[PDB]
Amino acid sequence: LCELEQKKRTERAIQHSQDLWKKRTAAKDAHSEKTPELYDGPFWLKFWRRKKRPGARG
RNA sequence: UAAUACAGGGUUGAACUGUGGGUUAGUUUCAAUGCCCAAGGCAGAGCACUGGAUUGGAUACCCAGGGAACUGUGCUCCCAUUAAUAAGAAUCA
Repeated sequence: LCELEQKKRTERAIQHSQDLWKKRTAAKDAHSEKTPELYDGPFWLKFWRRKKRPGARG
């Protein structure tokens, strides 16, 4: 029974790994096929400055 | 800050890579104007200076003219010296 359990677990793990690989490969292929998107939103002049802890201790 | 030429950086993705970093002097690339030097030299405007006024009075503010300075792989970094109150990690959806 232990051996049969191990064999069934192996088969299930093989199937799961193959499915995961196919999904990931498809996603990355689609990413590659897509043309680079150009960020067209607002800029970061507000974020250029930072407000950290003032004085010593920072 | 149109096009073109030569170079970055940023953003997005794929691949690669596999603790390969954070900070930094016996370090040095860059860096407003002025000054020194060199260039040119009369588009504009404009220190000193001249003369036309106001003022007890003005060496100024106002007006007219003006040969100092205004474009440099040079000399070069003084400063109320440049995106701030140094840089990095953690805490947040």
